[PDB]
Parts: sequence; structure tokens; C-alpha cells
Amino acid sequence: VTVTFIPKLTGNAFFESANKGAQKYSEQWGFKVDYEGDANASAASQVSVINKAVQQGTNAICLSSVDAAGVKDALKAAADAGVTVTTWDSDVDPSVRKVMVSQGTPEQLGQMLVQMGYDSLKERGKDPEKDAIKYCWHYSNATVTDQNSWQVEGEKYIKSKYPNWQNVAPDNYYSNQDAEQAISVGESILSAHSDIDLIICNDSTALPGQAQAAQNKGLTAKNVTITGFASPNSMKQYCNDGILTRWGLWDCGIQGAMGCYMAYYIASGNSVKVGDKIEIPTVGTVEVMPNSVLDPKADDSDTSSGVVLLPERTIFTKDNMNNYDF
Ligand SMILES: C[C@@]1(O)OC[C@H](O)C1(O)O
Repeated sequence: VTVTFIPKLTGNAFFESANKGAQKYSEQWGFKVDYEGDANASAASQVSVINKAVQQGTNAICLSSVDAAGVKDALKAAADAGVTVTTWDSDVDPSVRKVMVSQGTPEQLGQMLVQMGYDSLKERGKDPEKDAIKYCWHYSNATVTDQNSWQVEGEKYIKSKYPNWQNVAPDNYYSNQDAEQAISVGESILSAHSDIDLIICNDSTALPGQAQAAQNKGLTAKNVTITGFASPNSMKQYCNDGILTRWGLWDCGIQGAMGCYMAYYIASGNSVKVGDKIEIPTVGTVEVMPNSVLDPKADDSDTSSGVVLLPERTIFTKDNMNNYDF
């Protein structure tokens, strides 16, 4: 069996680390993972990668989507060619994939982002419980499924728990997963909103780009609070240089491996339904959940379509970041 493992883009540390995990585990499990993507985060590029993998006779795809709508037709065609379709990281329409391996619910992840920001704000001498904290979100793009679901839940949480906070840029800032653009956009936020208190960077490119922008402006964690999601090796130097205090992620290597395992398990002829408990060798037992764990409006009618959730997420600071190497 070959699983084609497709990232939102290659050459970003989150996706490279996820593939390192998929490669390590699939070698032990006895199947091939073909890592295929593009340097740009582009739905049209992902369609081309999907089509080429189908044409080459891949048995399965495990995809993290930059835009669900833009890959729907290609994934329907993949399934009609006999290819098992799964997702990880950022989902698509659940009617066109079997299992999604997700890092957490949008409520969990949106609240985690806000809580990291709250903690870092308090540590630089603000009173986030009461202050009119000025903030905004900086991430990849306005349509991707994962990051927008977190923004929606994080905004609901802020408006409920911290009504005094002020979103100074409600349209959000977008840097398209382009490393150089994330720096430039990070600089734009700090120039146009120079008194901003918190920038929530729920994207693995926006977070290091925003930290670099702050460093370019001579700022440290004492001036402005930046938090978000990124693999820890990409942020250690910024943290050692005092640019930010705290950010988060989860075990993206095991996540990529799990997504590829689910694709292999189904492509090998095993049926998977919501409620099943599946023993993934050397990882543990997972439970397939209904699609509505990621969106309460999701249709749960098809029990062959479901979600596996990672059991934990990770908050990094200078005190634990050196325990990790990805
Ligand atoms: C790590 C992350 O926030 O940035 C890129 C990934 O797709 C992600 O999980 O959204």
C-alpha cells in the first residue's frame, strides 16, 4: 500500500516535521508514505498533486486542505478511481473523505490560543481580566477550515469572557503561509496598530513571521504579546531572544503518522465507522468520533465518515521548549 501524504505546503516546519513522523512510523508499519506537495499554499496546486497521485495509482491520500471547496471535485474523482481519501490538520467537506485526524476541537483550540495570550499578557504586567486589551488575529487565509474555525470560537470566547477587549482589525490579517509575507504583514500590523497588546497568530507561518516583525521593530515580549501555533524548533530562538513568552502546538509527527495509518487501514480493506476503537500499533487505541465534534452543524448521518482527535495539545515556554525536537 502507498499513501500519498499531502501538506498545505512543503518547506514549512510544521509539515516537514509531520512528514518526518509519518515516514518513521510507516517504516515500522510496513507501508509507503509518498510525501507530495508544493512550495505554495494553493488549492489549485493541491488539485494538481491529488490528480497526479491518482493517475500514478496511489492507494490512498491523506490531505491537509488549504481550501476545502477547491479540492472537493478532485477528491470525488479520487474516490471514483478507487483511492481511499482521508484528511489531517485541516478538513474538507466530510462527504468527500472517510476519516479526519484532528489536533483538537475548535472550542479547545480557540480557547487555548486566548488562554496563552491571557497568561503572557499577565506576565508582562497587564491585567487582561479587566484591561481593554487591543488585539487581532494574524493567520493564513479567510477560507481554510481549521484556522477559521479556531478564530470563530476564539472570538466567541473573547466576547463572552473578556468583553472589554477590542479587536482592532476584525477582518483579520492574512499572510498566505508565505514566510516572507508573514514578516511583512507582521510589520504592517505593528505599524498600523502600534499600541496593539496581543497578536494571535494561529498559523505556523504567521507566528514566526510576526515574531520576526517584532524583532525587526526592536520589540520584546515586554512591549507586545505574540502567541499562536508553531512547531517548537522554529520558535526556540525567538523565545531565547525574549521576543515571545509562550506558544502552542501538539505532536504533529504522530498526527501525520496517524492520518496515514487510517488511510492505510481503510485502503487495506478494513471498514471504519463512527464508534469504532482501532489499535494503531505503537501509538495506542483511537476512537472514531462523529463529524460534529469539529462543527456542531455537521451532518452525522453517514457513520462511515468521522474524526479521530489527538488526546493532548502542548504549551511551550522557555521552561519546557528544550524538551522537544521537532
Ligand atoms: C500549525 C497550523 O496552525 O499552521 C499550519 C497548520 O495547517 C495549522 O495546524 O493550521
